[PDB]
Order: sequence, then structure tokens, then C-alpha cells
Amino acid sequence: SITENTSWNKEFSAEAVNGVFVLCKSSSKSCATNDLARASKEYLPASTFKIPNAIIGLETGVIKNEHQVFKWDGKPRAMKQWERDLTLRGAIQVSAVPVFQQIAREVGEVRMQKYLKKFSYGNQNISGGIDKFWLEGQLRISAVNQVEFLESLYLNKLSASKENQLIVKEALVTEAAPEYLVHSKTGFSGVGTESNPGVAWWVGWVEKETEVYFFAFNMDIDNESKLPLRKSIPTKIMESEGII
Amino acid sequence: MGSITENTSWNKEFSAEAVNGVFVLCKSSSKSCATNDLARASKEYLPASTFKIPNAIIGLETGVIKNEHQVFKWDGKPRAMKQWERDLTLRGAIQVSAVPVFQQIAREVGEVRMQKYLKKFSYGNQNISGGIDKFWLEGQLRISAVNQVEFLESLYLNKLSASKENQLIVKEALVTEAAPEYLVHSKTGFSGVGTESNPGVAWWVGWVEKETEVYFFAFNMDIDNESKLPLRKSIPTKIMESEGIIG
Repeated sequence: SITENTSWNKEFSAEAVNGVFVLCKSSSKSCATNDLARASKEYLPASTFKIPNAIIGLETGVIKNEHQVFKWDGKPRAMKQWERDLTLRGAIQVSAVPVFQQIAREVGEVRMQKYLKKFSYGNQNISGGIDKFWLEGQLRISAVNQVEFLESLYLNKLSASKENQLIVKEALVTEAAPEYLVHSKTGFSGVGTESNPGVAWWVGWVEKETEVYFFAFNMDIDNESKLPLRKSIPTKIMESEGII
Repeated sequence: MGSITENTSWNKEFSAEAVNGVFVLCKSSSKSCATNDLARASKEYLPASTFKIPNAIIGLETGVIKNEHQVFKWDGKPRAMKQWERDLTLRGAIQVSAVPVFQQIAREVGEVRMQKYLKKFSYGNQNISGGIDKFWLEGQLRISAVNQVEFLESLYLNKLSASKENQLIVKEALVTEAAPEYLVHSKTGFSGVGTESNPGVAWWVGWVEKETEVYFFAFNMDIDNESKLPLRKSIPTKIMESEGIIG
């Protein structure tokens, strides 16, 4: 069950942003959102796909273990922050696309398809090129599906060893406080094209006291300068809810 | 570790705050350590709440603690600290150093198993006599800063005699600072203000993962007044910032 919560609309209007926020307390059985329709609309996952990709990489052995170092071969990479040796967390934190493209290539189309089916990951469409389906392909997943997926990870219920799920969870920690812990991942498909803006994401969960909150946010975006809103809008909503 | 060297210049942060203590910092790749005082780096002190690290691992390995989702319910009885009067998860109990939660764990573990694990972990002088629920608080258990970093490195590498799954659970619970370029896992400790001419001890131990490098650290200082407690984190932090590790 997904229920509408009109009290968050202001946060979107203030910035003239078209997007959705999904927040579920304790579990995904009851989630709140500002837009029922957009909550379940499937969008390209962009870099949020690094979460399932990391899990699959570990499960298949492509990623040897948590201490694996992904060496930079010295060839030019889109961003300078990617031009260096990276650990799994390092690669996830700076969203080093090339590291995960190679992981995807080694996983292969057959295994990738099998795991997304096991994970009930969006439309599970990986066609068009094994190293770019989550960047410009036909893969689509909704905010609600993201929360369901993240909840399974939190509970160690995905079809992978608990060990591997724990490894990925540690790589996803983005904020640590004595009060709460935040695990999250950003995504940005690009500025989109004429009349078809791209999508920006921020998904994760907050562990506070004995309670847990799963969240997923996405928005239309046609200018990179608006990118910070993918974190500020959800953060303001969660702060006003007294979560972080 | 492979080597250790003395760097007396780190006494700067100690002298400035009129503090007697030690800091040990080891780089994983080179397997080399540095400290402001070799003698104190090897001196053994009560672990205080830093013992919650091995205690948590042992509780999990023995099955006393089910997993990271187990909730330690508060029975409503008054506790030494107001922050402990609430239900807590494993991480919650570790973060606020809820002593009563771990004393119960220790009692369920029992002396025989506790002794077995500390031997496997090569944890300090491995003397747990004087009460199964307080040997690390006011008993005869002692461990040095060098031993702390050795122990923490083993945990980091999942090389302790425990399931990798349980070591991962504890490691997750120890995260105290997260940034894009570095992650900090740590645990504080404080035995008390001690007696006259015999001050208590305050600790801050953990490790920092920055880039592909890993730094293990252990800090302790003499303390006879709680107002000096924040120094257990500020001194080590300043030293690591000067080293360009955190911040």
C-alpha cells in the first residue's frame, strides 16, 4: 500500500521540481509519497544500479572479495576522480562507471539477466549492450521498487550470501552519527534531450534507534546545476519528519 | 605489524593539552607503524569499553547474540546512564557504550568460552579473573596500544577466529564517520578518573580506510577528570589530519 502525503509538495514547488519521494517506515508494506503515479513509474536507474551490480559481481566471483582493488590501467576516464586504483567502496562512492562496466562485462548477459530476475529489479530489461543498459538502455525501475530492493538488502534477503550483502551495505554508508546511520546511492542519467529530461536519483535507508526508514527519490532534470536538489529535497523532508 | 618507529614530534598535541598518553598509527600496505612513545605504546591498560569489540564478536560467535537485528530490550530498571534506558540494537549498544547490555552478554558467554576466545584473539594479558561481567571494567585484563592495532587489523582482514559474517557484522556497527574519500571505524573507552597518583585511562581505537590505503590506530591517555575526555578524540584527530588521513 502506497499512500499520498500532500505535506511534501511544498519542497518540490519551492524549487519548481517535478519528482517524487517515497518513504517507508519499518517496511515497504506501507509507504508514503507526494505522487502516487510517479512513485511506481519506472525510470532508468543510472548509477543506483551499482548496488545490484556490486552484489552480482561478488556472488559470481567477478569481484574476488571486499578487499578487491580495481586497478586503473592508465587509460583516460571521463572523470579525473576515476583515474586511480579504487576499492569497492571507493568505486561506488565516486560512481566510477568504467569499473562497473568491466564488472558487468565479466558477469555477462546470461548471469546478469538471471540475477535481476531473482532480485525483481524493475523491468529487468538488460538489452542493447551489457556495459551500458543502466546508463542509456531500456532498463527501468521505480522508486517503490528501489525501496523494496533496499529493504531486502537491509534484511539480507536478496538471493546472495549474507556475507556479500554485508560487504555492499558497508560500501553504501554515507553518513554516520551516534543517533543514526545512512546508507545511500546517487544516480544521474544526464540532462536528457528535447522535451525528455533525464532523471536524477537518491535512494537508501536510515537506521535510527531500533527503527528503519527506506527512501527513494527521483526527479526530472535538464540542467546539471540542479543536481544538488536530488539530496537537498529528500534531506529536508526527512529532517522535517525528524528522521535525520 | 612489520615495524614500528618513534616520532617524538607527535608529543606536540600531548604537551599542549598537558596530557600523558600515546598514539600508534600503522599503514596497512607498508605494514609499518609510528608512535610518539614506544614504551607507552607497549604498556598494557584496562580496555574499558573498547572490550565491546571482542565481546560483540564472541557474543555472535557463541550464538548469545543472534545477529545485527537483535534488539536488546530495556526492562525499565534505572541504568547508570540515561542514554542506556531504551531498547538498543548491537550498534546502538556499542555506540553509546551500554555496559549493562554487554555484561549480560558476558555472563551468558561464560568464563570458559570467554577465555577460549581471548586466547584465540591474542587479546592482551588474557586475564579475565575477578567477575565475568567486569574484568574489562575493573578487573585484571590489560592490553596495549600495539596489541589493539594488531587485533583491529585482524578484524579488518576477517582473520580473527570467528565467521567472516560475524566479523563483518561488528565492523559495520563500528562505523563512526563516513565521507566519500574515507571511512572511519572506531570505539572509545574510559575506565574512570582512577585514584590519587593513579589516574584512570581513556581510549580511542579504530581504523581509517582512505583511497586504497588502510590506517589502524590506537590512542590512550591518563585521565583523572572527565573534562579532559574529549581529548581522547581531538588529539588523535589532529595528528591524523596533520598526516593528511582524515578531514
